[PDB]
Amino acid sequence: AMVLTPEEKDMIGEIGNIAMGSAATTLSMILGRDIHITVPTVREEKMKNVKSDFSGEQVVVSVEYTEGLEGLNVLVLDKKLVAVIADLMMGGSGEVETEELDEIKLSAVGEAMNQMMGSAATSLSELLGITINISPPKVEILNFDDPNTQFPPVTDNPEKDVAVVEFEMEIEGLPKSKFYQVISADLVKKMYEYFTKKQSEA
Repeated sequence: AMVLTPEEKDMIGEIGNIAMGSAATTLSMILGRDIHITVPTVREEKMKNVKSDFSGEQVVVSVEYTEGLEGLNVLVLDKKLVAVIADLMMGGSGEVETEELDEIKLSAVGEAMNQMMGSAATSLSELLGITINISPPKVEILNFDDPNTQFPPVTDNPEKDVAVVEFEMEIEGLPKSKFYQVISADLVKKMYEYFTKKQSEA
């Protein structure tokens, strides 16, 4: 049933700290605050159960991997986090109290996402020793409470597995926040082939 080994999950956490950590550093450079990221959780999940893991209206940012890696990479951020980041990108302190979002705020988070995932892919490419290209990040709002909505096709079959990665983000002067990433187990196995090859090259 479960295709991902503890080693593969451990790699996810390790490369996640480096790649997403790189995304945090550029983000930190854009803003004038220190930003740290950690990966407390890595969960294997059947594709059919992913949507039930999230609730409420949220923002999903996806990027398509090309040459080196092929697949969908999805980021799931809640309205509150999106609003905090948007306010920050627009000059504010980030300490707002609302879930209200518009095309302008969504435009500001899209730029932040642009810079972040660009760094993540760059960090990942250097890490795995292979060039990985990404399509421009598509930002959209998905209502998980709407029974008709479907989580983006990270996998093409409800019985194929996926990895749901949890990231904890600490921005200076603001309360801890978190977001999630979901990639196919297919992609993870592929990253592991590249990863193990150079762990052997001691």
